[PDB]
Amino acid sequence: SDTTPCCFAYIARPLPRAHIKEYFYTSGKCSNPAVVFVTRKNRQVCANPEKKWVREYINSLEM
Amino acid sequence: SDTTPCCFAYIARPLPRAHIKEYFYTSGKCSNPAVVFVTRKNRQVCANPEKKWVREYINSLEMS
Amino acid sequence: SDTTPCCFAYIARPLPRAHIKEYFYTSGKCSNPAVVFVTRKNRQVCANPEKKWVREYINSLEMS
Amino acid sequence: SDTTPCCFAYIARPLPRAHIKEYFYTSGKCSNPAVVFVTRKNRQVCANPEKKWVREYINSLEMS
Amino acid sequence: SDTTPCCFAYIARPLPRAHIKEYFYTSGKCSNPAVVFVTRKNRQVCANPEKKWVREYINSLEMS
Amino acid sequence: SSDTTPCCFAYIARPLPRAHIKEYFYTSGKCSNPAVVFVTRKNRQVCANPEKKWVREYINSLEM
Repeated sequence: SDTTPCCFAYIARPLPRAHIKEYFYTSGKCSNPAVVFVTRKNRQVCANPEKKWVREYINSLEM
Repeated sequence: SDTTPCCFAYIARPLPRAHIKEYFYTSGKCSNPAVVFVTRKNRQVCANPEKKWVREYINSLEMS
Repeated sequence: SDTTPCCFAYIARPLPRAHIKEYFYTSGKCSNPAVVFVTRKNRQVCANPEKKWVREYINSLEMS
Repeated sequence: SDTTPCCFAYIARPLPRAHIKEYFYTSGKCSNPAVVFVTRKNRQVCANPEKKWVREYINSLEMS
Repeated sequence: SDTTPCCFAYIARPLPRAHIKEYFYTSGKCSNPAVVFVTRKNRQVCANPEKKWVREYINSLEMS
Repeated sequence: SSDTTPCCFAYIARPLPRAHIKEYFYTSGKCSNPAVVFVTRKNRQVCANPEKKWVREYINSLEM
């Protein structure tokens, strides 16, 4: 019964890697697939899970 | 935040009126139309725009 | 402020007329032409100018 | 729903660092990618992500 | 005042003629030519001096 | 500012009485010339040179 966050557009220019703290996937019932990066000071940017630079960010955050 | 709050399910019963603090309509690009009530403890509850009890909650919110 | 407000979608069902306080057209630099209604507590809603009820609202929230 | 703030140009001369309080990126729907700085007394300035001085300003605040 | 009002974009869809009451030209030192229509409740719209419907409006406004 | 953007083409010659200065803002980025605009207690907009010293400490005092 609660609201769920969705993304409807992606940023083009890659975010500074050193600024990123966390990440998570948007819900599956959302109209569009998306990854949300969270910077050290609570900035949230909708990224595209299909592009390459987005994946290697995710791999870096967990290895 | 780039993210936009959306709804996929409406609240079953009514909500205590003394608890509601603010309201707003859902996004246009959201798949389903929705009313979101905000409360004293900063939570967001989805409600059906068609049902009666949601309407006068917005209405009496709107006048005094 | 340097930023300018734009709309990328529209509300589906009409809004209670008595709640409407003001209206304005969005800037021409925006991709999608839109009307923005403002309720008595500054809740803003994106509407579609080609629709009918949107126009009739604009005609009457303007005259007298 | 709500209007989304966009930028269509950028300030040429850098802002005083001591005056800036917050930053954020504009939404992806916008035609022009932009940084938005916010001062201590709530002014908003559209900055250019590609040009250098804008980047250290973001780097300095985020890493502090 | 010392500032000078300017326009950097035009609206596409023509305004309802009955809503207009006044008009004026932007200054020549501005980058772009522009007329500004003023509605009954002080809404301002930038228009394009080269398009037909703009001149027909100005004509009807002058045959008062 | 949804419809026209205020721009400057000339700067004021002698400094402004500080006790008359209420608020400031920078001009838009598509304006041909960069400028600082002071707003006074009687709601008049005054253009000032962003390079000249007295204009800067006025802003700095305003923002501290």
